[PDB]
Amino acid sequence: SSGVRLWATRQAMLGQVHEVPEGWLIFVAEQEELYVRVQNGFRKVQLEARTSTIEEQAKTFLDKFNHEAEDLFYQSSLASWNYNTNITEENVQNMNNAGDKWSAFLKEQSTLAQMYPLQEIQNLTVKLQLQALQQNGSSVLSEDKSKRLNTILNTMSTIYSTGKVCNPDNPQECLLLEPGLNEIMANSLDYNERLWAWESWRSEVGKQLRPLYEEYVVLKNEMARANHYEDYGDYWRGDYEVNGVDGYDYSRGQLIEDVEHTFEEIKPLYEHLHAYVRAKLMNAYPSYISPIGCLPAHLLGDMWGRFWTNLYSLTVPFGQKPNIDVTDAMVDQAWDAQRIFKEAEKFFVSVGLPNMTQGFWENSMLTDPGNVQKAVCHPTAWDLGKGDFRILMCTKVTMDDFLTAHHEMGHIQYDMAYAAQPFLLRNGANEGFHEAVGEIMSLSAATPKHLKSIGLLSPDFQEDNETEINFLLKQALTIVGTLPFTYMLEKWRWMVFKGEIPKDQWMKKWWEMKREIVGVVEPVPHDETYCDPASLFHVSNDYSFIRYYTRTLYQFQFQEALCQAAKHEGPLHKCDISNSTEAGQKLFNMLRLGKSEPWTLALENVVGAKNMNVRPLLNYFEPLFTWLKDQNKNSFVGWSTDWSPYA
Amino acid sequence: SSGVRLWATRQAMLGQVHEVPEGWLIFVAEQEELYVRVQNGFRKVQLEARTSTIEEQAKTFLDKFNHEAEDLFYQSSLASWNYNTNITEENVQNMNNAGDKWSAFLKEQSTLAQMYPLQEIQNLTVKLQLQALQQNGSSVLSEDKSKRLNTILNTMSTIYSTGKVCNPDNPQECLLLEPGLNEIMANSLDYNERLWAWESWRSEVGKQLRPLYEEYVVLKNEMARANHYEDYGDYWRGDYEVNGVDGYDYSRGQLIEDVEHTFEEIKPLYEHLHAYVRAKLMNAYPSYISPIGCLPAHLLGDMWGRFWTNLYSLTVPFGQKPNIDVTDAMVDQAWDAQRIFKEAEKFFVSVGLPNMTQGFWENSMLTDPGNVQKAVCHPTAWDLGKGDFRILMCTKVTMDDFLTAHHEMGHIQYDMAYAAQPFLLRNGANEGFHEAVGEIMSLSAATPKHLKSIGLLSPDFQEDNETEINFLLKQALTIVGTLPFTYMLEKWRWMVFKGEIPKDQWMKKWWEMKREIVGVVEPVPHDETYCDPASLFHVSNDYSFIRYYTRTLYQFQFQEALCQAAKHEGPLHKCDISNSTEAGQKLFNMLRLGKSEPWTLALENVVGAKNMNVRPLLNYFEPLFTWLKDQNKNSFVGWSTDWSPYA
Amino acid sequence: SSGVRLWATRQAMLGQVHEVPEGWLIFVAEQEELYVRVQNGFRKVQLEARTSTIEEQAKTFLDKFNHEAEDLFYQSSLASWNYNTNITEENVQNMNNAGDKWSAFLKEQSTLAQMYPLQEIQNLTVKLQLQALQQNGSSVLSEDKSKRLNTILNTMSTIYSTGKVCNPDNPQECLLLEPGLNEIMANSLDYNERLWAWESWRSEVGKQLRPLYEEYVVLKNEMARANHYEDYGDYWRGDYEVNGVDGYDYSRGQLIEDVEHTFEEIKPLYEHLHAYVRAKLMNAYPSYISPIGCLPAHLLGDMWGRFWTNLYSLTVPFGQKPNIDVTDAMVDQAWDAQRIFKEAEKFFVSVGLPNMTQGFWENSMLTDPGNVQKAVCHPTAWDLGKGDFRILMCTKVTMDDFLTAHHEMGHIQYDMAYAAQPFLLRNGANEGFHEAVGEIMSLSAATPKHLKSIGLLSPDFQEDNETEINFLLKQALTIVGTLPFTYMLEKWRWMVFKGEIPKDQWMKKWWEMKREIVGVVEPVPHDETYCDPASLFHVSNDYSFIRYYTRTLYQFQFQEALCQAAKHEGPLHKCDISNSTEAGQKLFNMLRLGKSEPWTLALENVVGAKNMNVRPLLNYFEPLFTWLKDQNKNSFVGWSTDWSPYA
Repeated sequence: SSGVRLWATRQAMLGQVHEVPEGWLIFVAEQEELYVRVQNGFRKVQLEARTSTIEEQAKTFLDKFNHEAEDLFYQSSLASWNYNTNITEENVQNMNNAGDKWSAFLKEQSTLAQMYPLQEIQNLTVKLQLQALQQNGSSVLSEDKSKRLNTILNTMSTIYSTGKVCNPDNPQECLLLEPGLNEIMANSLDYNERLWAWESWRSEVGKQLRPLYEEYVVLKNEMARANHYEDYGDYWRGDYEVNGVDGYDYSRGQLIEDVEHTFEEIKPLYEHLHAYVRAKLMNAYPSYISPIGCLPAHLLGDMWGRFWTNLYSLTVPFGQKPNIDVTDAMVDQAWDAQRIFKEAEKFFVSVGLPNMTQGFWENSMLTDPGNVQKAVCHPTAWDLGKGDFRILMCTKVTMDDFLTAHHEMGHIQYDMAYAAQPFLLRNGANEGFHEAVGEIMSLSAATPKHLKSIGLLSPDFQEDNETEINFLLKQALTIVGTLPFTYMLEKWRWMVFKGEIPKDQWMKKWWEMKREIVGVVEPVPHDETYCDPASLFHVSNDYSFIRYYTRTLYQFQFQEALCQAAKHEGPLHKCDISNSTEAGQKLFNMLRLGKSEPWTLALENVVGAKNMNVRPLLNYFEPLFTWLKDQNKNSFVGWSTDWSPYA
Repeated sequence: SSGVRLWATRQAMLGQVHEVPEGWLIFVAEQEELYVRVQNGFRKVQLEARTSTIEEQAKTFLDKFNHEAEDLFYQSSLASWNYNTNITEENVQNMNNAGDKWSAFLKEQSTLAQMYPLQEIQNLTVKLQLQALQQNGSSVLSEDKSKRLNTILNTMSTIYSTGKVCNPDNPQECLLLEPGLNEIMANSLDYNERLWAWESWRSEVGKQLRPLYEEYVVLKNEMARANHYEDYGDYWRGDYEVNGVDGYDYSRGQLIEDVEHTFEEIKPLYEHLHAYVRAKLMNAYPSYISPIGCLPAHLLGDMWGRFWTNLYSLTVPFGQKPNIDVTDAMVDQAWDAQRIFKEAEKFFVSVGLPNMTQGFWENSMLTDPGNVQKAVCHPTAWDLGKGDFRILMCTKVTMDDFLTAHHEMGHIQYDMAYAAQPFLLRNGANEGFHEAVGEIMSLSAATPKHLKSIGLLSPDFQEDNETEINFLLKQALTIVGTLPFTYMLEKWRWMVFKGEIPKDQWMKKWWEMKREIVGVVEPVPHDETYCDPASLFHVSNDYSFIRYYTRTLYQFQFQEALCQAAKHEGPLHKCDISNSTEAGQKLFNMLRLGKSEPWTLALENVVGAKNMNVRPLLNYFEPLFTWLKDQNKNSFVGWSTDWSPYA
Repeated sequence: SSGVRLWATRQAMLGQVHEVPEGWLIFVAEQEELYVRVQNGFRKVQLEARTSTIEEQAKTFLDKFNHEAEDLFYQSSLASWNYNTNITEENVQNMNNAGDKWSAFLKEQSTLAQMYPLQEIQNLTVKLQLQALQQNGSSVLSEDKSKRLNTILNTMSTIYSTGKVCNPDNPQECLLLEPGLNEIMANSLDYNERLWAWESWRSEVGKQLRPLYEEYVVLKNEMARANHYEDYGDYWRGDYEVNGVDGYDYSRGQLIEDVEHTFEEIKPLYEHLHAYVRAKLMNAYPSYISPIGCLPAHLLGDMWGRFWTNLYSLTVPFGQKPNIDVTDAMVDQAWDAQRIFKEAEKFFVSVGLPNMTQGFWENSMLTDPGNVQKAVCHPTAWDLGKGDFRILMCTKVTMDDFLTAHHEMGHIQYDMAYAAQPFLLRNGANEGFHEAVGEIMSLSAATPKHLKSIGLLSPDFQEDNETEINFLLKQALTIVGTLPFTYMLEKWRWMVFKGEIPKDQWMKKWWEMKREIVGVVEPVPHDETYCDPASLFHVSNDYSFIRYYTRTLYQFQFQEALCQAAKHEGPLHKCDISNSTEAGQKLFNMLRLGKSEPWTLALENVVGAKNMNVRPLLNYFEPLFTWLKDQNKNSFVGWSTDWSPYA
């Protein structure tokens, strides 16, 4: 013993001096002060002034790769932005060529990185970067298995994107999922029209995708075994996995544990929320919604019941008190996309974050990019590299565009935060961190205190409890509404990749937890021909939906840390972090690392805990929970799986 | 590789450097010097210039307690001292009121100290001080149990004090134990007179204290059992218990066997001593002590048979030969108690111990201040605190009081010696150290060498073996004689606390142990109605009687070590530590430590033996041991338990 | 937090410097230097000039021994040198008298060493010294057992030296082993005379040697068993044993494994070598040796078959191609013995090794000093100690003596290299390391480039490939041919010491391995009455013979390492080390270690491998192996044990 016992600050040393054993060096990492642990305290130690292995070759190989990678990635990034801004055939070709150049280049380095054995490589950053490169992808399988898996992904993504259903009343009248079916599942309130749209989408897509999905899963599973995973779920569980880090290693199975462990705390709030929606639905559809039965899968505000936000019309806590809107004030104050972005930039400056790049304005587009060029209006950030930061969207004078602008800007702030890190580390620690950071900025941007501070919300405006309940429930519909849907679906892919559910029970098991975990009942029964669990975008397009679940746990914890940092006074849903420079600095310390460090370390450095939890959400919706329990003390609370609209 | 080991002191590492492997850095916590262990020596590495937790709160909690504890204890000691030296109603009020507030102060800080656990404390001193504070004692039980236990002790204290037995000849003529009954069996040699007083007290006290003793023992055990002890004997055995110290841990059960083992090897010396007393008692009581039977209880020169000092008149080795006493020379030089205490002060400066403050002398009652105010003449020490010291003794100009002055001042020097220790640690290592220090110096003072040096004894005094045996036997009767009685009484009390001796067999086993361990048999058959063991002041008032046996073992070890350090030659009873400055410095090494260190470490450093032993006892009385065998060859050696004066 | 990392040796530091993080202070005990670790390298920190127990007693006792031992050994060496240079009765006594006094000094020092145990020494060098002196060896037995070993050892030595066999035709014509019997089997090619010489020697001398060798074997086993060995074979294996060194321990049992493992790898080379010699023996003895059976024992060029170079007259690959001979140039250039050593001195200077000092020329004779005083013409290297190194040889103007002087020069330079060690540690690592140094110097002196550089080889000479084959086969007969003989003899001597085979099969086992391991069958069967295993000098003189097998393994490894530094291109046997200073410095570092450091580390330092390996042996004779396989593909390869000339 009597070795190196080093920590960050002297305050840690004062609290841990009794912990440090006799003879152990007390080195303060931040203060660069060295002390020796002696009898009842520490003594000052004299310090002087600050001054071919394969691992050395790997460092040369890795850095050399970066310079090539930076250039080629920029070409692919630019080709994408040009194609995204203007969808033309020429824009496609360069995107293909740059992507083909980029993809081919990466595998050569991937194979070359695999030539380096990581066991003899001890640098934490270097070893992580190499394995981040040594990943061979689908090439770990055979080419034909890679060919099948990729082509199916091309087809499955195409089928979901091109999934179009036709009503039996008119064969020629066919409506896509968007905007045809989704508007019907959200805006239309007809029992049959929503039932048909829900049924037809899962019929013409699920039946076609089910054979493709069956082969897709095993292809994804066998590569996971080829990549040393129990299933492709564990392959996606390796994304949050932390290995080799003392005090921060995160096992893949722990991801399943934490998601289920945190989900059980959401059930009581959700159950009363589920009962209240059932209580409100039975006020609108008493026949279609039983007081004890589950909520029909076609009356949930969207195709799959993913979000209950569109049910706010039928489940409004207080019709006389609408949600706080300052979009008209923006119209009154003549605010527009550049103004909103400038206000967002000012808000980011308000929390101490640096002002965003001016080159963004020259390069990125905010409003609708006309019609000659073809572009997507969805909020999309663009960290093209080499200091090139952009956001591609059509921003109008609306809160949603205002909030998503904050959501997208936070990504860019995160993008430049880890831009100092190498290209391999130039990304978020996990898939949900950047999105979670984007959300909390929008949430703070949506705070009425911020709106009142900036003048969007008038000073004489009052935030009554009914409005807060209206706000919280709308938050619950958006956030807590999708949590059970996210929890089961990701867990569904977990067991499907693990093969727990046999082919002849994928649909039956889906409806088993639909009515039980989520309390959602299919209006008409579906069999294994249907592939409704894969009918969503992420499952069809092979995206781990856990990102939404993880970020929601992260964002509330981060916001809770923000509220603690900003010293919020009031309801947690009213927590505004405006004019809180220190919180941005603390957030910057997390964001500056990006993915250079384990996400558990970053999570603890912000919220104080190395594990995600839903404790802020319970605090966030605590007044709402009491109101929901008060509203549900009369109506039945829970859900009966046996009941169904078809029986 | 290599390791670094730190030393508190440079000299400890210098003597522990050869076994250190080469390459280990040599660092000392005091000199802060850098050395590297190299081949056959060490190279001095050049060094540059010098550049919450419960335990820290625990350290601060103790220090604040020490300030108020030192103040209130000083007032309590002062108030009690006034009552002793001046026995008046108001002085009694001061002694009671100050003690009550001190008692109230002790429990309040003890309760507050309970919120400072001992396990997380790294400092043994900090943990030990709180452990003394956190000792709930009788309060671990319910409040009624403590009150009734004190009620028994109050009744035990009053009854023992007021125990008066009336002579059958005159019912009005009644005598208390002190000084009436004690003088009967110490001065009067009439067997019947001693027998009546011995039986009357044990009958009167026994019939009223036996039922109280049964309950008092149970109450003492129950709190000990709740205080994690097997019995109240183990509760008292925790005084010598050592825990948490490497190389010096002492267990409570180790105390039992050490006292037993030490006494067993004393028996061959004691059996000859018992035989000679038995042989000499026949010369005065031919029909009352058998040549093989055990000694009569009241024929031992004292009340309980504890001290055989008065038997020296009847069992003198050579009555014609004089005894070591310069009491006449004390008054031939026109001295007094003040000069006697001055000689006691001269004794400490002769052995090298520093002189004490004059404040002690001006506050100490060395002689009774007349008769208008009553001064308690019971020898005691007063470590009042804040450097205040007093001696409660009506010392006169006599050799007997000359040793008493040395004995009491020995406690005072010891009490001030560990003043550097905290108030909780301002005490002796155990209950047999301060008495040991004062006894050995008095014995050294009583030697002819000390008396001749200061002119108390003429140099023409004949230091022949005739006076050597007479002095040894008188010391043996006082010191060696009380060891068998002290050992059994604590052993008997231990089994009563442990419940081993049946309640209907306490009296028989007490005398059976007296018959066997001590070779002393009661003159009248006492049943369990009697409470002869509790007739002692210590047993009734709940005083651990093992302190005297340990003190006797410690003092001889202390004395022999001083004589060995002073290069004493010849019989050990003539050893004088006067004019030996090294002996006091050697003695003072433990005296400053006090009770912070284990007593085993204290005993080993002073003497050389970690545990107790009887080797100094054999060295002190070796001429007597051979002399006893010469006188005891004509009579039985040992004792016979069956014989009794009543049968 | 960097801290300090310490290495005892540079090799440990360099081998571990890669894993040292930047900024770590690095200290090397051997170099007494400070280093600061940086990226992909280390930076040295400059320094100024260097600044009771049994361990202390042992160092003093050993240090005083070395100086005294050097003198007495030098006196014994001085007298022995005079005895060998001058064969006179006076010189015989001086060698014995100085030797006896020196031997008595070792015995006295050994007695004083036995009280200094090795385990209590914290200095590795000090512990090793007493180990080599505390070895009682033959003295662990009784005086009579030691006495009876000495007489038989000399008796079997004298009988071997005075092996007298007389021709049956002429009783008075008796030829001794040297030069009579040896020349018969070396120069004379008559099968019958060699058959008689081999048979008569092993018959008359074998009968006399057998009781002496068997008794000597048992006694050598008895002492070794009492010396903590399984047998006397293990006693000799203890010289090569290394224990207690991390990464360098060598066990005695592994020596048996390594010898057997290496010999199996040499079998493919030897089977073709045996086949070709068998093919060539048929060209001269078609009626005695078959193409399938083994070889006659006397048809190996010697009675024991140790040296097969005498067969080169009948087994030459090409009788017309000249070998590497420069004796003509030596005579033409008027060279003598002094020029040979001077040319050896020039070669050693060119390679960087130090030149021979003044004491060599002034004290060491180089030619036989006429008939006035007889000089032992056997070439011996005389390390008399205390700066006295001498070479004894009857060197003539010949190429053979030119190599032999280099052989003695290698030993002399080997001896002086480890002079920095104490006298006890001033010895070779084992019994095969030192002999390897001499042979390679002769091999280096035999290289064509060295002769050409010094003018011995005419530059106009053409080095044909066939000449290389003849050179390699001639070298193979001397060295590669002797490997099977050394393996079986040591394996047989392992059995006789360990007693794995009863005495009635010792000779049967000796020829069994001759038929199988060596592929050589005795022309006349021999029973246990003979002592053919002891017919060699070392077996008949209590000398291990495995030292030469280790010598062969070490010398080629040494030869490979020297060419590795020289970076020679082409055949290994054509490599030269002239004008290669870096090779000599590394070689001298190998020679300066002596026995103070493990030979496994020394073998690692020179080459890189800590275990035995036969790659240099195959590399040196790589053209020879292909030539033998090409020539022996038309003939039977291997041997048949059953076949015999007498059967």
